[PDB]
Parts: sequence; structure tokens; C-alpha cells
Amino acid sequence: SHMEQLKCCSGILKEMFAKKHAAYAWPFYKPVDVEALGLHDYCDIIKHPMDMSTIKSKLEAREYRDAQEFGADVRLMFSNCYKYNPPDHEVVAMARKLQDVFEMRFAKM
Ligand SMILES: Cc1cc(-c2ccccc2Oc2ccccc2)c[nH]c1=O
Repeated sequence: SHMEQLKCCSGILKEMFAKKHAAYAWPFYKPVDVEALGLHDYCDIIKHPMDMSTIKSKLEAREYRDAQEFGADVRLMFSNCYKYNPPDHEVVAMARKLQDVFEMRFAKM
């Protein structure tokens, strides 16, 4: 059921925002500040930005038909991080820790 699975998606996102994962999830909470120092080329490289607060808003506005569409936006958020940053960047390691949480929950739902 699409309704039941979207409720599960809201539960996954709630865990990603939880204190348990806060040490590595915090860079993903809000949209990337493209006006910040070092991010002058972000919009040239990242054509479709995504963050957890935007996904929470899309869930609330019924913008996902099913769990696969919610999953696509979570993976877009991580892929943007892996595309923009150098592979040894601190934020890439944080993205992998949070993607581990997401993938385990998304697979078992
Ligand atoms: C998804 C994402 C997020 C951020 C980012 C967002 C808010 C504040 C600081 C931030 O930078 C950090 C740099 C090192 C470690 C952690 C964060 C920067 N770059 C990205 O690609």
C-alpha cells in the first residue's frame, strides 16, 4: 500500500533527524547555503539541490506518489554531496554514515 509505505518514509526521515544521528546528519538538515564562502560554484555543479527539510515538506504536501519517489530524493541528496565534494572531504564521510541509516531502514520497510 502506497499510503502505508509513505507513513514508513515519514518514520525513516524522523529517525534521520533524531539526536542519535545528529553528529553526522546535521549538514543535511537544511538546503546548502550557496552564498557561503567556498560554495560559489555549487549551482553550476548541482542542478537539483535536495535536503532533509525539503523532503519533509514534500512528504507533508503529498508530492511523492510512492516510497520509490521519496527514496529518489533521499538518494539525490546524498548523490549531490558525492558529486560536489572531494572523496576525502569530512562531509562525504558524514553522508556515508547517514546513507547507511537510510539504506538499512529503506530496505527493511
Ligand atoms: C551536503 C553538504 C553540506 C554542507 C554544509 C552544510 C551546512 C554547514 C556546513 C556544511 O559544510 C560542512 C563541511 C564539513 C563538514 C560538515 C559540513 C556542505 N557541503 C555539502 O555538500
